[PDB]
Amino acid sequence: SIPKATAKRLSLYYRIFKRFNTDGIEKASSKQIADALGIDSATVRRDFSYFGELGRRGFGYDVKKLMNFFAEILNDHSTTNVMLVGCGNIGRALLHYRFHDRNKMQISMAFDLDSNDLVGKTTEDGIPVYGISTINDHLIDSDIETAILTVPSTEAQEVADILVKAGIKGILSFSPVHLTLPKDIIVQYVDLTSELQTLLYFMNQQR
Amino acid sequence: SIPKATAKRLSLYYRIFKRFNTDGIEKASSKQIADALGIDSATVRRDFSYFGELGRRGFGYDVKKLMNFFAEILNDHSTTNVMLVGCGNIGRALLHYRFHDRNKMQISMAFDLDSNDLVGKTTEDGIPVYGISTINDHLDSDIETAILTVPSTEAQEVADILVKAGIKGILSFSPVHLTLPKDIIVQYVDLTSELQTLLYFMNQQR
Ligand SMILES: NC(=O)c1ccc[n+]([C@@H]2O[C@H](COP(=O)([O-])OP(=O)(O)OC[C@H]3O[C@@H](n4cnc5c(N)ncnc54)[C@H](O)[C@@H]3O)[C@@H](O)[C@H]2O)c1
Ligand SMILES: NC(=O)c1ccc[n+]([C@@H]2O[C@H](COP(=O)([O-])OP(=O)(O)OC[C@H]3O[C@@H](n4cnc5c(N)ncnc54)[C@H](O)[C@@H]3O)[C@@H](O)[C@H]2O)c1
Ligand SMILES: [Cl-]
Ligand SMILES: [Mg+2]
Ligand SMILES: [Mg+2]
Ligand SMILES: [Mg+2]
Ligand SMILES: [Mg+2]
Ligand SMILES: [Mg+2]
Ligand SMILES: [Mg+2]
Ligand SMILES: [Mg+2]
Repeated sequence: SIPKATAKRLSLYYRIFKRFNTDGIEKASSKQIADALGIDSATVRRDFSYFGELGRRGFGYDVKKLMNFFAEILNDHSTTNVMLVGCGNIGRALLHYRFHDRNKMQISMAFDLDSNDLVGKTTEDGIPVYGISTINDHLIDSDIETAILTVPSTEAQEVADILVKAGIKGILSFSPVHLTLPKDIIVQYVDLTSELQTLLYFMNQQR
Repeated sequence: SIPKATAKRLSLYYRIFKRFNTDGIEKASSKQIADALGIDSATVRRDFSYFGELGRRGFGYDVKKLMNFFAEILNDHSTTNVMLVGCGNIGRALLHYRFHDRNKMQISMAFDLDSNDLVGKTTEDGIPVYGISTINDHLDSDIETAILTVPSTEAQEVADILVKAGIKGILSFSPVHLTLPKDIIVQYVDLTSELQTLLYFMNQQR
């Protein structure tokens, strides 16, 4: 029963509640949460109504309890292994990123063109790089159902389609291209132009 | 007044409307927009009630007129020049990104440690790299926005340096909460939280 726009804030509330927990805060008000997130307290309260919590009275939401609620809903106690497709400027950078404090989110497999110089190599942390033509062979017995897509924009749709045929069910795409994929496939876009336009909008509201 | 959570979608609506316009769609429904964005029609309808005559009906939204609305509210007809601070794995990647079709959003200079090999040089697309100690010298400038891609351990210190030099907004990639003055805006790119969102949605499809 959580609305989709509220669900897109789960992971942000999780981050903030872990911080508040680490800071020894027992009860967090809607205004403190809003301020941390850069939204309005009214949106916070409505959102939290879907998490079982009223926010109109009392001293705040129970930090430990909610933190644990977010952890459970985001499946933060189990591991998700993802593949990275396109090991160029941004893809190579992402191989260096620590996605999770407890390694519950990891890149476990990467792909590039069969002829790319990285193909055949393995990272310091044991992520092999394969050719894209081998993807179906590698995904046969695999636990990976999630891909990060960092190919050139001109190639994103074609590679996305390859991924879905291979069994990928969700894609975190960095290309600024709308992907047309089947309805049961989730695509999450990282759009840094849209992030900067947001930022600038808020900067202009402060002036 | 547009609520802050609605304002965080302006840029997303702008992308969608530019696509619909390019595709020759004259009128869009709340459901078509919601499906594009991956949210609920009801959220779209409420948001658009804050966009004036153009969104009051809750249906048949005029694509060209709303695209123009979003371009105006986002100041998409003028140029924003930004600086990048930290030319490492992700910083160097970003210097290769084309942020805007019409170059209205651009990285115009970058910074690293004074001792970094890239300092004194120019990137592929001819962006100059300077040492962080010289930031206040470089900032007579039109730049009031930074992208922050230093190590996580250095993010707060470098953020403080930016704010002292005159930066008013920071797009941060470090998974570190920054404590800065109220009048400084920080937008956090948090790839962990993006992937958690994606997996939540994937689990809802099963
Ligand atoms: N550069 C950035 O930091 C940044 C930021 C945001 C978005 N983006 C977007 O991310 C995408 C990639 O950008 P980039 O600058 O890293 O591109 P890039 O050109 O450096 O790298 C793309 C990689 O994908 C590989 N590739 C090409 N076809 C492939 C295929 N069929 N299968 C597997 N791999 C294939 C290439 O060999 C290359 O290694 C682009 O759409 C870009 O717009 C980049
Ligand atoms: N690797 C990724 O793709 C990725 C993705 C998401 C988030 N992040 C985050 O982005 C940040 C940077 O990651 P990275 O792997 O690119 O780090 P990195 O160590 O490769 O790069 C950091 C750069 O910052 C420079 N630097 C250090 N102190 C500085 C200072 N005082 N002033 C100016 N420059 C300074 C360094 O010389 C170096 O070039 C980290 O917080 C990381 O968690 C990285
Ligand atoms: Cl949203
Ligand atoms: Mg909302
Ligand atoms: Mg997780
Ligand atoms: Mg090849
Ligand atoms: Mg979505
Ligand atoms: Mg590009
Ligand atoms: Mg653009
Ligand atoms: Mg189910």
